[PDB]
Amino acid sequence: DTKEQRILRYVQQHAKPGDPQSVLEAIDTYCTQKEWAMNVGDAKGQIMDEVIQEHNPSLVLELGAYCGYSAVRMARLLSPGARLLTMEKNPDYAAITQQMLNFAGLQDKVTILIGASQDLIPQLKKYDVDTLDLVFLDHWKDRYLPDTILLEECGLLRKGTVLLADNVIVPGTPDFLAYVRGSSSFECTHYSSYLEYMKVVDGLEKAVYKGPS
Ligand SMILES: Nc1ncnc2c1ncn2[C@@H]1O[C@H](CSCC[C@H](N)C(=O)O)[C@@H](O)[C@H]1O
Ligand SMILES: [Ca+2]
Repeated sequence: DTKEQRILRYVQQHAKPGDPQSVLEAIDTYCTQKEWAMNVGDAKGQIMDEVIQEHNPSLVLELGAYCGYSAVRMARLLSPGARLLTMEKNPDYAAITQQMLNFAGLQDKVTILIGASQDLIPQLKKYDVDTLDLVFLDHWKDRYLPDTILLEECGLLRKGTVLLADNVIVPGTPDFLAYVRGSSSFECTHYSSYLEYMKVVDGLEKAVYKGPS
């Protein structure tokens, strides 16, 4: 029994079925009052709402679904006929996200792609996909810059495509920022958001020297 399962089960018994707003409130409730989890959360969600509303995407690509909070957040704002693709490499997370979408009634607007972004991005041109309107980057931070470059190399960006990148300060994505900011191919805006708490996996490496080669 995983935390992600506990989040899903809470949603299923407290949110209104078929009601995306209700689902987001249930997750945000659970994760502020019971068990913190790595969703963008409501504060950042409101920035995301405005970006979607300002830029009016018909085709959205999300990198990193987890339990589907951000996927519900964006897909509930999309017009009929619009599509959200979300790449998730963890099959168990993909399964939770599908349940979350099904409960919220968004399964028709969203397609989960199980796999790593770096492998799936070059396959997109075989999903009836020409170019993307908006990309939400919220997966492994080491991938922001290469996936962005990959997206460009695969011809998936059009003039006006919006990249929205989370966590560019904490833990931080300095390489990505210097690239898009320094590049004449990208017009960049920054949006501050206060972050009450976050936990990430880290580690130490111990390397014992055994002598030279
Ligand atoms: N290369 C990659 N391709 C697809 N998913 C990846 C990935 N690297 C990490 N991930 C996934 O990215 C997720 C980051 S957490 C994503 C949270 C989500 N955007 C929300 O706010 O609700 C994790 O679920 C992890 O499994
Ligand atoms: Ca994040």
